[PDB]
Amino acid sequence: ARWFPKTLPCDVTLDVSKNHVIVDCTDKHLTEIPGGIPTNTTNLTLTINHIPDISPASFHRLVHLVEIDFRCNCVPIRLGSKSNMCPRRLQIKPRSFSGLTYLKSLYLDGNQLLEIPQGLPPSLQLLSLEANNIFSIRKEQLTELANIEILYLGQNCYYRNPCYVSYSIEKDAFLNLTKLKVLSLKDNNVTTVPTVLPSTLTELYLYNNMIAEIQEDDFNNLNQLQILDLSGNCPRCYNAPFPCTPCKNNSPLQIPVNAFDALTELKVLRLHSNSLQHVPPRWFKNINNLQELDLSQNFLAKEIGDAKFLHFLPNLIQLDLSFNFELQVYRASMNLSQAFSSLKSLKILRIRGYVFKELKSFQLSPLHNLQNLEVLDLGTNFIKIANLSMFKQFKRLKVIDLSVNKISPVLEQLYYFRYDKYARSCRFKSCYKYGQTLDLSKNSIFFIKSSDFQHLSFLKCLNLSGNLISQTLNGSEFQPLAELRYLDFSNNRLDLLHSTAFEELRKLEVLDISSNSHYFQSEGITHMLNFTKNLKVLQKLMMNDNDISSSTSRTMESESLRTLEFRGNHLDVLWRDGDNRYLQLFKNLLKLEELDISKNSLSFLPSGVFDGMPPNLKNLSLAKNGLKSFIWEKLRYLKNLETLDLSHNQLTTVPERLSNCSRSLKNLILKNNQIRSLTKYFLQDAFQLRYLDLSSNKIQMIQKTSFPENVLNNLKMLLLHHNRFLCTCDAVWFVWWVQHTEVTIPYLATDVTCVGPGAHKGQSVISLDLYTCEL
Amino acid sequence: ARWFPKTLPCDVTLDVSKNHVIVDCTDKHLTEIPGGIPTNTTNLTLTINHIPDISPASFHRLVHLVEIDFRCNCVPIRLGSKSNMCPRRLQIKPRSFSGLTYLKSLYLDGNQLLEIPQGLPPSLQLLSLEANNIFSIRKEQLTELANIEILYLGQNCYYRNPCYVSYSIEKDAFLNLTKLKVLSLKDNNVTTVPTVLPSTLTELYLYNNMIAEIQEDDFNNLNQLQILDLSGNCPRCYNAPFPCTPCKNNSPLQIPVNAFDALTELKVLRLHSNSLQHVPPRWFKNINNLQELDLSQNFLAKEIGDAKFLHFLPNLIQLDLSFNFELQVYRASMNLSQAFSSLKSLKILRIRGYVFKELKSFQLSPLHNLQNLEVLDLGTNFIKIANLSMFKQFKRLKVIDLSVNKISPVLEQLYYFRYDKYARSCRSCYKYGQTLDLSKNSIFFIKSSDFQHLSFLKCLNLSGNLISQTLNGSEFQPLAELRYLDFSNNRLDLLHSTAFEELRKLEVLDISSNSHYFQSEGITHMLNFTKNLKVLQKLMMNDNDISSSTSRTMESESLRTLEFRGNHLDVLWRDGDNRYLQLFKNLLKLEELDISKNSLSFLPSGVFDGMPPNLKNLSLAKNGLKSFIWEKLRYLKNLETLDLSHNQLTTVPERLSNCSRSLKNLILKNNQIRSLTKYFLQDAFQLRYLDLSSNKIQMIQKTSFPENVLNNLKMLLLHHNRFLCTCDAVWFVWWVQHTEVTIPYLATDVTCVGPGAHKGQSVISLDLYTCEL
RNA sequence: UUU
RNA sequence: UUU
Ligand SMILES: *[C@@H]1O[C@H](CO)[C@@H](O[C@@H]2O[C@H](CO)[C@@H](O)[C@H](O)[C@H]2NC(C)=O)[C@H](O)[C@H]1NC(C)=O
Ligand SMILES: *[C@@H]1O[C@H](CO)[C@@H](O[C@@H]2O[C@H](CO)[C@@H](O)[C@H](O)[C@H]2NC(C)=O)[C@H](O)[C@H]1NC(C)=O
Ligand SMILES: *[C@@H]1O[C@H](CO)[C@@H](O[C@@H]2O[C@H](CO)[C@@H](O)[C@H](O)[C@H]2NC(C)=O)[C@H](O)[C@H]1NC(C)=O
Ligand SMILES: *[C@@H]1O[C@H](CO)[C@@H](O[C@@H]2O[C@H](CO)[C@@H](O)[C@H](O)[C@H]2NC(C)=O)[C@H](O)[C@H]1NC(C)=O
Ligand SMILES: CCCCc1nc2c(N)nc3ccccc3c2n1Cc1ccc(CN)cc1
Ligand SMILES: CCCCc1nc2c(N)nc3ccccc3c2n1Cc1ccc(CN)cc1
Ligand SMILES: *[C@@H]1O[C@H](CO)[C@@H](O)[C@H](O)[C@H]1NC(C)=O
Ligand SMILES: *[C@@H]1O[C@H](CO)[C@@H](O)[C@H](O)[C@H]1NC(C)=O
Ligand SMILES: *[C@@H]1O[C@H](CO)[C@@H](O)[C@H](O)[C@H]1NC(C)=O
Ligand SMILES: *[C@@H]1O[C@H](CO)[C@@H](O)[C@H](O)[C@H]1NC(C)=O
Ligand SMILES: *[C@@H]1O[C@H](CO)[C@@H](O)[C@H](O)[C@H]1NC(C)=O
Ligand SMILES: *[C@@H]1O[C@H](CO)[C@@H](O)[C@H](O)[C@H]1NC(C)=O
Ligand SMILES: *[C@@H]1O[C@H](CO)[C@@H](O)[C@H](O)[C@H]1NC(C)=O
Ligand SMILES: *[C@@H]1O[C@H](CO)[C@@H](O)[C@H](O)[C@H]1NC(C)=O
Ligand SMILES: *[C@@H]1O[C@H](CO)[C@@H](O)[C@H](O)[C@H]1NC(C)=O
Ligand SMILES: *[C@@H]1O[C@H](CO)[C@@H](O)[C@H](O)[C@H]1NC(C)=O
Ligand SMILES: *[C@@H]1O[C@H](CO)[C@@H](O)[C@H](O)[C@H]1NC(C)=O
Repeated sequence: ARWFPKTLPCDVTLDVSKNHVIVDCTDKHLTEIPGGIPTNTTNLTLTINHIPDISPASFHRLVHLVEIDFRCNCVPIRLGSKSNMCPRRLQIKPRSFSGLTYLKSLYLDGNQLLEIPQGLPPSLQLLSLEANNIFSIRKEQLTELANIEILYLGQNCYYRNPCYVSYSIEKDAFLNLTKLKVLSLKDNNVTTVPTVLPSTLTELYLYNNMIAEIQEDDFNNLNQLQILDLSGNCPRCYNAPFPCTPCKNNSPLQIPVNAFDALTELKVLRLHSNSLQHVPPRWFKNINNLQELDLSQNFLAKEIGDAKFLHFLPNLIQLDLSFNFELQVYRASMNLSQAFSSLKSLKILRIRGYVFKELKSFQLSPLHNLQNLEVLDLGTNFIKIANLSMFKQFKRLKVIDLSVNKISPVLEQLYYFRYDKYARSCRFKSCYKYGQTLDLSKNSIFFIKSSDFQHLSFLKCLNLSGNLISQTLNGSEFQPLAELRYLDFSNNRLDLLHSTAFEELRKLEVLDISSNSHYFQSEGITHMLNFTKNLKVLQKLMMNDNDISSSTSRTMESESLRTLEFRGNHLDVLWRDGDNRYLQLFKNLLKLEELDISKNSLSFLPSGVFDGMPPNLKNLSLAKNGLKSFIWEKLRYLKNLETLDLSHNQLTTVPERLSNCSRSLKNLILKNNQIRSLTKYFLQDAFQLRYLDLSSNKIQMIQKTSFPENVLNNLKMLLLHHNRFLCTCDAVWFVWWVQHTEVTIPYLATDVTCVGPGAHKGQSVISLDLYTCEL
Repeated sequence: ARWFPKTLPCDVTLDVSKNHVIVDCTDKHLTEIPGGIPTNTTNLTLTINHIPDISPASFHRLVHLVEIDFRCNCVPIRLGSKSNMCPRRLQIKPRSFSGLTYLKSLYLDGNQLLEIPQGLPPSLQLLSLEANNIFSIRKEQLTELANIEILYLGQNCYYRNPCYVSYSIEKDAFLNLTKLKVLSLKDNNVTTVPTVLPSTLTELYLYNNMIAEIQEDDFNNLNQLQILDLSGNCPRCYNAPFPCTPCKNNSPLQIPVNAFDALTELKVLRLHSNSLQHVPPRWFKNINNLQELDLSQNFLAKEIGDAKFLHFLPNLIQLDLSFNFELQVYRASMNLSQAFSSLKSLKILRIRGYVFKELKSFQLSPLHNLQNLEVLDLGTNFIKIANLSMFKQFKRLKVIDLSVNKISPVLEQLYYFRYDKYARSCRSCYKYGQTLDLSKNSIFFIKSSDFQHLSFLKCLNLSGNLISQTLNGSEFQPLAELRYLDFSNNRLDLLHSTAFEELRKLEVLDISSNSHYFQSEGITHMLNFTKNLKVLQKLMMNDNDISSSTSRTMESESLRTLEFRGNHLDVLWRDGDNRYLQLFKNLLKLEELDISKNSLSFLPSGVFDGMPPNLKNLSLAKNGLKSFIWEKLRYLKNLETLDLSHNQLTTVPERLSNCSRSLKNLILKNNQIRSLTKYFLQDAFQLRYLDLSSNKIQMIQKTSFPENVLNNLKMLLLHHNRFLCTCDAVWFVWWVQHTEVTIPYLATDVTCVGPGAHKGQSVISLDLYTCEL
């Protein structure tokens, strides 16, 4: 169905709305630009390869190029692979880009360049040079960039990519870049704000540098600046997980009180880790539009209790004051200045790492009439004592986060302590939705009783993950929580002695009791797995990693439940050959459509398992079980089966006729097994099949009988990579069909390969010429 | 160095003291008895194969055979592999054993036999027929067994191997077995004690059957009986993890009060899971030598508060009353009858699953004057309250076990609830002194008074509690002699470098799986807490997710072993950050360092220079290591064991001798090595152990493997590679066939992958003469 | 393989 | 592959 097989090792896409032909050669172990890139190419990506040089030949025919992504073909030593270090910085020969009349975006990050590449066409709007070795900027090397709007020069001189000197920027080096909008000089060992900058700037990134002082006029002309980041100059180095050098004498970054006077358009101001001890109100007198203010990682503990500057910020949306605690101090309470009430627009308040023993209702009173407050983050504070009922005055909030505290009656794990949380990689460029959420995860709650939740009926999601609850819930513990839709109870020590546990949460839709294995690990203890009958609107139950190998009740019942995750348990033990008592454990989950019973050590399936399955099972995972055998005919019992996941097992054969096993099956995942061949008529008349993963097996040959083309043409996707294909003349049909087929087959260029015979070993099947079989 | 390669796929062993030549063919995927078993063979094992038949041809020349272990060549359907089911029962042809004049032991278990094999020689002392399909015993089928002493017939009729009828034993079927000592009829659907049995019996196993009544005759003549097991007749089925059928009318196994009168030599009596409600003293009036008594899994909760029968048991060493609780009852306290004080000889007391809210010292007073008491096991009792000081009155005990309770201010994982805890297969801090096991309880806070009056303790087990606390050295102050603290599976907060420093005698410290506070960014951790522990020998901090440390070094003058598995040294040693490259350098006496499973995909230079000077044993396993600068091994001048298993290395050093002149054990299994350097092991004379298994090696020439090195090796592992058995392989194949060196799995997995002709063929069996024409 |  |  194709007259010309595609052999280029890059994904090619056409977006003819925007007249884009996109050629993505990311990470193809290329040592040369591949030949035969389409002449109409507009966006070309060659990131993560080992192409040692660029020359006028590189893009000779590619005159329609709009974007070139040529990053990380020689990344600096400490930043790159220690198994394939780059031997020499990329070589860019003269003329290499001058002919690209339409070039608008050029990425040359991560190539060990020593200088700003010259000869760039005047069409260029974006130039990216992060993670090179360019640490002296001269006006003359920037003349060629007259039309530039976006310029990235960071990560060229810092601990992971050292240049061993101060960064150097000539006076007015950027002044004649009259269109420059975005200037990034982060992570560069800069010692002063370079001046004068063009008044067109909207975004300026100077963070993680060696700037000790702002001159009063450094930002004088930037009346268009919208984002200003000066973080990490005079860092707060306590507990930094990167080499960190503070300013002398615990000095803060010094900022004159009038330094921001011209920035009338400023929306974002980041002063993270600048060792600030005061926030003078004078700073914000001519900025009335500020929306986001990051003041995390300073020494503003006392200032939080005063904080006159908040009065000048009626429009502020986000305020971050996290990690301002004074060293070695465990305050008794949280002193929030009354000035907080002046933050009429405030949506998000974050004060992690204030460090205080006891939170009491009045202490939040400055916040009671902030009408737009949606998120209040008091995590990592070592709070020991908290009357949860105080949040009855915060029913309007979307998320109350008390995660990681010591209480006892979404940002990344590494966030406040990252070096550069906005760093770009070489590759590219949750229950909140249910309503009001009270996150008490990773605290020290060992016992709960119903009064702990008095006045919180409004809650829709409660997160108790990772506490120390080691209790036999009987339905009395959660009684105020009349609207709760989601309880995360994972990583506790639930003792399911009573089948009435959780029954008071009459509106519960999702229950996570995963990783509550403790009491399931000791023999002879009663466990009531039929606690589900009482939850009349429960949709989804997660019981992963509970090590369940025994159950006092023999069936689980639900009229509502649609999804059960039962991964990481011991159904091999409950279904021990000879023991029939648990073969209908899920049969009475009458509405169940999704069942994950992966990772249950099921090396075989006892007969009666499939008969025991509830009648509407659609999506069944048996992955990661060490299944050594499988009676495909037993799928006939599963009359609604659409998705069968058998990946990461030990199967050696597929059914003789998959259609004779299941008339409903649409998605068959067989990846990571031991299959060495397909049955003669494997997919004959399997009209419902849409998705088939045979990758990571040991298949040597595939004949046309196994793969009838009326079936192949219905497949959305057919995965065949990482097998042991034998490219002899017996493979002529398969090699021809792979080369000419419309069916989507991932990794044809990278991982659909001959293992032999010798002559063809390691060769891609897509590129195989078998004319010697037709002489 | 040997003139005739061994080709037999069995380990052959000589014990010339006992004139035994031992031939072990266990699990070699054999479908026939291999040819060429040494003719002098005495012990021959063929367990776990698929030999379909035995015939006179089987052991024709092997007339010196004393033992034949021919088990599990046709396991019953539900007991065996469901991926390789046995299609037809083992076929034993006539004569097959009559000529084995010296045969003393015959194991034919797990072969689906329907009848007792006949024609067995008169020399036979031991016959084993477990897990077959023989469920009717007839006196005439037992004549041939006149000299038999040990006879195993169990597991021929039970839930995993059903026979669908009652077991059948004819009257006096065993009476003429005049030397028979051991009789096992367990797990057999037996309905009555077979009678009459020979008085020569020492051991009788009738457990897990359908025996509802003991007749008073039943044990009348067995005055040499030493062990009697009647457990699992009328089982207590509550929470049984197997199909369990109780006797009707909630009846117990009924035993007349004089049933044991003749058992004067009885040392062991097992009545586990017989649904007993009373233990009549009269049972034990003529047995005063009973040592071991198991009464677990009955309904003896109230009887424990009475227990007159104990007065008749002055010689008893072990007493088990575990899991006798009444269903749905949570007693307030433990009512131990004073009769326990009459158990003068008792060393081991076990009372799990009594189930009571609060333990107070008074309840243990009946035990105060049992001078030999060594073990008191009160685990799985859901105790909420216990003043630990009550055990000041028990300093004599070796182990006090409160494991799995709800306290708050080694037997198998499955033991009391196993079907047959003694079934045959086909194929810890106690030593430190007095141990208090509080593992798997609900302790969330500790303070020094919790251990008042317990200074005598040598090992404290707090594993798996809920301790989420910033220890400063004040918490364990009474425990002045403690040598072993297990603190694993808690939530330790290492804020203070003075944690544990009060345990002045601590030699072993496990703080593994205390990851909680290590997973949250920006929290202070003092990994230098070791400086204060002056006699600490072994420190375990596995699986803590450690990726940050406020202190830059760990200091110890005593520590010899550090386990640091399952952490993030990859973060601490991020390229560019030099701060933690001497984290372990000042552990000056450290000999063993486990830093496997630390995501070390590379090692920053300086890691090796940072190692303490006396490092002997280093594990870098399971790190995803893609590269390794072998030359930096020169810094490790005392290195004896290097574990690099389960990584992604593709090469070995050009000269291992130029990398380490001390290295003795190099473990490289499960990597990506596809060839060896030209002179790999040249002059590596001290090397004793080399594991290259599970790699992709195609060829090995003699330059890489000089014979002056290879023959000094205790063991050399090469299995599961990609050997290409062409004429270029002639040296390697010849040497593998003729070497004295131990190479495991030569019979099963030292294989040619090609060329085609020789694909799948073992190199040990390889003929390469066409290379010498 | 810019974190 | 007798648990
Ligand atoms: C192809 O290249 C063009 C230009 O480099 C990309 O267009 C930019 O897309 C971003 C996405 O937010 C816009 O903000 C810019 O304004 C666009 N710039 C120009 C000059 O058009 C386009 O996204 C690229 N497409 C692909 C698929 O790579
Ligand atoms: C940032 O610049 C400083 C100086 O401005 C560099 O510091 C010098 O480094 C050399 C070589 O390491 C030393 O011999 C000098 O003593 C240092 N001078 C000072 C004043 O500290 C520093 O190396 C640069 N940082 C990076 C990452 O390149
Ligand atoms: C070889 O076979 C003999 C007999 O089958 C084994 O000897 C028995 O070992 C037990 C162990 O205590 C003794 O109680 C028996 O009395 C021995 N039988 C005798 C002496 O006839 C011997 O252990 C076997 N050895 C091996 C390695 O299989
Ligand atoms: C133990 O023996 C009993 C008989 O006492 C067997 O039970 C019989 O089983 C068949 C088939 O299942 C039934 O038709 C009979 O009615 C049963 N008889 C009785 C009295 O219940 C039982 O199967 C045997 N157990 C094993 C494991 O073989
Ligand atoms: C050996 C114990 C098997 C039965 C059992 N299972 C549990 C369990 N999972 N949690 C408990 C928690 C507290 C007290 C008793 C039990 C208990 N118990 C004992 C018990 C169960 C039920 C009752 C009646 N409330 C009293 C006592
Ligand atoms: C963002 C906090 C980093 C420093 C830190 N680390 C810890 C820690 N591991 N545990 C604590 C436990 C209680 C109170 C404070 C801390 C604490 N703290 C704060 C703190 C530490 C020590 C002291 C003096 N006891 C007061 C306050
Ligand atoms: C809070 O701190 C401020 C300044 O640090 C102080 O003026 C104020 O009185 C304090 N208030 C309370 C309630 O502690
Ligand atoms: C918590 O505060 C509520 C009022 O919001 C009150 O009803 C309750 O008594 C308080 N509980 C405790 C333990 O102080
Ligand atoms: C609850 O918190 C844990 C840990 O903080 C987090 O992993 C989990 O995703 C949260 N649960 C929900 C439902 O968002
Ligand atoms: C459930 O637990 C609560 C608190 O322990 C108790 O008041 C109640 O009696 C228990 N039993 C029930 C609700 O049946
Ligand atoms: C749960 O099931 C078991 C028997 O299968 C029984 O012990 C218990 O009464 C049942 N309880 C409920 C609420 O279904
Ligand atoms: C099937 O279930 C898995 C989760 O177990 C999910 O990731 C997958 O998308 C599901 N597919 C369909 C078609 O429901
Ligand atoms: C399988 O095929 C046979 C013969 O074609 C047919 O009789 C039988 O009904 C089929 N079974 C199913 C479930 O399609
Ligand atoms: C402490 O108890 C745990 C769990 O009960 C056990 O695994 C561990 O081996 C014990 N510690 C020692 C040192 O024996
Ligand atoms: C250690 O901490 C405990 C915990 O409360 C405290 O009672 C004690 O004063 C502290 N001791 C020292 C020596 O710091
Ligand atoms: C551990 O190191 C810190 C410095 O990081 C120091 O303050 C503390 O005193 C040290 N403690 C010991 C016992 O060495
Ligand atoms: C080396 O250490 C491992 C544990 O990390 C141990 O199991 C092994 O026996 C040690 N070998 C020697 C010779 O000390």
